[PDB]
Parts: sequence; C-alpha cells; structure tokens
Amino acid sequence: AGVGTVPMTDYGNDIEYYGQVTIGTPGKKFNLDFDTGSSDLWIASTLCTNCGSGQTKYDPNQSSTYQADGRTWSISYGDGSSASGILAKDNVNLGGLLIKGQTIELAKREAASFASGPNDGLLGLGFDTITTVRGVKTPMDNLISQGLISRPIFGVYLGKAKNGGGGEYIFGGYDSTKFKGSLTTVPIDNSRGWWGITVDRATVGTSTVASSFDGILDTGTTLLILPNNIAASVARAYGASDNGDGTYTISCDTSAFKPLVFSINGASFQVSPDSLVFEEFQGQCIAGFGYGNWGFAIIGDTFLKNNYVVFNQGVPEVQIAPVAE
Ligand SMILES: [Ca+2]
Repeated sequence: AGVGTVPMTDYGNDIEYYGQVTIGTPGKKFNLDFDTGSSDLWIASTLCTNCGSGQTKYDPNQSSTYQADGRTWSISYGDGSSASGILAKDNVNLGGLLIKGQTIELAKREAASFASGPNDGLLGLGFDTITTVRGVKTPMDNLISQGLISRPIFGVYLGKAKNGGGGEYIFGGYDSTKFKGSLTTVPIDNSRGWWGITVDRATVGTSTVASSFDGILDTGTTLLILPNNIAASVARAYGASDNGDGTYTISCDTSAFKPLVFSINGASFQVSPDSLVFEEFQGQCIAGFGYGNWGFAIIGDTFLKNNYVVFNQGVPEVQIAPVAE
C-alpha cells in the first residue's frame, strides 16, 4: 500500500474496523480499532491478567526499544468497557510511517468485552485534550511534529460488509476514487476533545424529522446515536419500535424506506436505506439508529460507511463527500 496507507478489516456487520500497526523493535503486528472518539493508544500486554487468549500481546522483553515509565493509566469508555495498566515508550509503525518514542499504554486489566473482541487494543484519533494522562502526545501529534505527514490530515473510507467490507485510512492524504463529486468543508468544534460538527437538519422524504443539532464524528461507535426526541422523531418516520434499551426494531425490508438525509453546511449526506438495518437476528432487525441520554448525537459507523471523511487536525475541520458506490 502507499505511504501512510492502512487497509482496514470490517468486523461482522459493520460493527467496527481495525487495522494492523507494528510496535517495537523488531516489532509485532497488532490489530487496533481506529477510534476518533478517544485519544489513548493502548494494547493488550504480557502484564495482563484477564486478557483474551486470542489477542496478540505486546511483550516489553522482546522490544529492544522499550522504555519503562512510572505512570499508570485507567480508562472507562461510555459503553461501560474499561482497561488499565502502565505507560511505556516505543516505536509505532503506521502504514510505513515510523513514529519514534510514542507513549503507549500497556493493559494489565481489560473488560471482558475487550477480551472477546477482535482487536488487540485501540488507536485514539481524537484531540490530545482528552488523553487520560496529561502530557501524552497522540500519534497524530507525533506524525505532525516528526514531519511524517506534510498536511495534518487523515482520509477515512469505511466499507460495507454487504459490498465486501474493507476500508482504508490514509495518513497525510486522501483518495478520490472512494467518493463522488466535490468534498464539502465543515468546521469542527474540538472544545470537548472530539470531532464535533453541527447538522443543519434531518429529513426523511418531505418530513423534517430534526432541526439543527450537534454531533461528534466517531469511528469507534457502531450506530448513529441520537438525543431522545430526535431519535423518536426518526423512528416515527420508519415505523420502528423502541426496544427500551437504546435500540429500535425495524422492518428487515428496507426496499420501501427513504434515506435519512442530513443537511450539513449546505450539502446533503445520507444514511442509505440498506444502512437503516444494522443486524438481523432470527428474523428481527435492529435499526442502524439508536438513542442515548445526551444532548448531542454520536455520528457512528452507520453514517461513516456512507460518507468519506477527510479529518484535518490542524484547522480543525473535516471535508465530507458521499461514498463512491
Ligand atoms: Ca467502540
């Protein structure tokens, strides 16, 4: 692959997307979840006492560039998962770009959901104001300061399992074969450490289901999670029924549904009919949109697998365009 290019693997029905990263000298390959909703780079390690037998574990002893650190870390994600351990320093190779002396977080403990998942840890792509340890420079901060990228951007393509899966992240560039038309620039609010944007409105057919609302672009969240009122308005448009757990039951037959269209900075971006269905289990379909008790939306994979995004940490801003398909 080209310089800074990282092919991704689509896990299951567009649940999450991970890529290979080489850590250490001579180095081991790790599958990490690329997450724009967090900013810590943590990996399963041989110090871990409740990690999955299937995860690849970083071993300090096998890296001649490992450097010990006296600090500890602990993280607790919104979904109830967590992990904790110690800090360390080592080299990280991202698509051919060798970051020297990146702060890495070695897990000593991790939640069972991580132990049974497909990845070895997470690569945080949010802003450095939300690293759990103060003073930690993120991989993007280091790519920029070490001169590994000449533009402070990363282009993101997330595939659809229905079309074969895959995905691709490009550090320092983007690929126009993955999108159609012109990119639309959208200003980012990074005040909470996330890629926050304002959606002007959301429509289903001729109905305005929502007025402007704020949301965060999160590759690390599977669904499109909306504030209660907005989610109910959307559900009413499709005849979806509330499962009482943050999810909805929708008709498995999407041939009759109109796309969920977001108006962002004057252009239209949509969640295609096929994406309105997340998963089918014993003939019952779970919708691609859910609700949470937050005042802002979590714009997850349901939305990102339909729209290419160029993330610019420098401005900050994003450039978006409909996926070429
Ligand atoms: Ca996640």
